[PDB]
Amino acid sequence: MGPCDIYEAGDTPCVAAHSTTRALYSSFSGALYQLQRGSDDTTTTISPLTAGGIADASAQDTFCANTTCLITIIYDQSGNGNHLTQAPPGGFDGPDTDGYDNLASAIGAPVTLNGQKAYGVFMSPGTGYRNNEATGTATGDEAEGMYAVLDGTHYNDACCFDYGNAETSSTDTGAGHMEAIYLGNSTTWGYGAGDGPWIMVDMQNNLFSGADEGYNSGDPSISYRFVTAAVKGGADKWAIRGANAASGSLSTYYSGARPDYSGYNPMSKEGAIILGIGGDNSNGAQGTFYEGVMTSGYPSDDTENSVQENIVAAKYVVGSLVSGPSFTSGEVVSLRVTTPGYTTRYIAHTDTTVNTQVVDDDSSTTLKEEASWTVVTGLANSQCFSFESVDTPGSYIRHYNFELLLNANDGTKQFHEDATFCPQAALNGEGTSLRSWSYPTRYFRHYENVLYAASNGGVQTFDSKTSFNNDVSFEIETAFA
Ligand SMILES: *[C@@H]1O[C@H](CO)[C@@H](O[C@@H]2O[C@H](CO)[C@@H](O)[C@H](O)[C@H]2NC(C)=O)[C@H](O)[C@H]1NC(C)=O
Ligand SMILES: O=[N+]([O-])c1ccc(O[C@@H]2O[C@@H](CO)[C@H](O)[C@H]2O)cc1
Ligand SMILES: O=[N+]([O-])c1ccc(O[C@@H]2O[C@@H](CO)[C@H](O)[C@H]2O)cc1
Ligand SMILES: O=[N+]([O-])c1ccc(O[C@@H]2O[C@@H](CO)[C@H](O)[C@H]2O)cc1
Ligand SMILES: *[C@@H]1O[C@H](CO)[C@@H](O)[C@H](O)[C@H]1NC(C)=O
Repeated sequence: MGPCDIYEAGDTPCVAAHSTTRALYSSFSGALYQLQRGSDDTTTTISPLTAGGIADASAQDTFCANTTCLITIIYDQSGNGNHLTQAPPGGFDGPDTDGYDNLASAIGAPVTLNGQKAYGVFMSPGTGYRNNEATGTATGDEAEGMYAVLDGTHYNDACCFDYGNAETSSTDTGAGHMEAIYLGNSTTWGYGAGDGPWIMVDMQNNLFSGADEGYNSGDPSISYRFVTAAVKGGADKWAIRGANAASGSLSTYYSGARPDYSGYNPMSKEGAIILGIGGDNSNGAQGTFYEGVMTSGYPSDDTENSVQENIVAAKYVVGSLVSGPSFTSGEVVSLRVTTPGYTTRYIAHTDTTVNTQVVDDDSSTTLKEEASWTVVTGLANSQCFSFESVDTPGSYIRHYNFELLLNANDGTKQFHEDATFCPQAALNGEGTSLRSWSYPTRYFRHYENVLYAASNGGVQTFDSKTSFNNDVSFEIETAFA
């Protein structure tokens, strides 16, 4: 029995079932998600390897070889047609074409499920998915449940990393017009104990950590790499439950009446589905989604408990973010350009500007140090790396407005995330490509001999698809200094 079989047995069946990692019904053998690759802009689907099984990650790796991939569609396994696609503009514009939100990388969230590789949905600020034409989802004050398995360590405080029920117009239509899982450390509305992040419920114009606006002591900080968030709502009742998705049981952090503020009882749900964004298209949040569902009816605690036991049995474990030659902490390197016409250039810097320059044995010692990089444990991810200046110790290559700058580590989460890069076997086969940990659609990329965190196509000039594979491939050489 998969999660949706368990919900059905509790007479609260799934009406939307979304996962890039696995089938959520024991008999589902259809497509889990759609990929689009940058090389030819064509698509393919990824299905489970067996009915009721795990995503064919090998088929993704094959399709995405020597290029970049985006997850274009997360299919609804339930048969209701509630597929998640690129989220449209609403109250807020996204940063993509026509104010759409960005699609996620296919490769930002590698995992294993019982030892088998799969890929989650790693969502950087400005990423979002939606279905405003959803069928079967609860509306008005009708009962529903939902859950998601999320990365409890990938979050921020911006509005809003949500999964669940939202407005069909992509605008704020008032209190009670949403009911979605939220994960992050926003303290604009609700928050819990400790420093966050918190699972809360987005009910529109409020993230609730419980019955009260603001602080609720019973909502703990999440301390799990894989978190099961289970949320449910019915007629003047709702709940927040949380578990380590890798071990043990759901605990209940809120259960009872709707918050006693105008507009939350009865609810006015609209039945649209969102992922990674707020109901009005607020698109500042980040997070990672692995699997989740929405149901018809208010699930029992027992049904949710059987779902959690199923999740634990799936055995989520962190996967490898790194491929290709890679690095050791304390190694000093120079990174040589491989693009035809520029192959004598190395990644260097002039003060804060990271650039490419011709560097050779006759260059000034000043330039040799500027073309030399101390590789250290990733500031935001210990599998990945950060690139420390030899001439300016304590300063690292970071992205800022998607340009690579050499800036001093200020100890902030923002800097750490901006300064962390995951080596990948070079897209042209010549050395390494350095993928942004925080924006895995983007890579170290030279454009007019300046370094950017560029995507393979996009809204910035330096996201040009011309020479992309070459422009993101660098040979790892002995440091000049
Ligand atoms: C969410 O958690 C982050 C990470 O701890 C908090 O980050 C701090 O932001 C302040 C300014 O608001 C900086 O001066 C600190 O250096 C930050 N700390 C780190 C470690 O980056 C953030 O404040 C939290 N957000 C809210 C709303 O509480
Ligand atoms: O007035 N504002 O500054 C403002 C901006 C965004 C905003 O977002 C709404 O409130 C969030 C919390 O419920 C929901 O996800 C979103 O639709 C709610 C209020
Ligand atoms: O132009 N701005 O007002 C502006 C706002 C935010 C901003 O964020 C920076 O740009 C992001 C992308 O490189 C990094 O994650 C962050 O440090 C960079 C620039
Ligand atoms: O308008 N231009 O002057 C101009 C010239 C070259 C050019 O190519 C880019 O710059 C080259 C070197 O960084 C990269 O290989 C390529 O993406 C991009 C723009
Ligand atoms: C594709 O990338 C792999 C890994 O770097 C490499 O071995 C292979 O040579 C590349 N092929 C092409 C056509 O670039």
